[PDB]
Amino acid sequence: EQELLELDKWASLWAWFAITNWLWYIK
Repeated sequence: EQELLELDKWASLWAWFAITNWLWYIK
């Protein structure tokens, strides 16, 4: 099994910060 201690579960978080796809809503 794999909980949130594996780098994979934490890897999606590093990608989260760069979620700058909501900035386009503000033209």
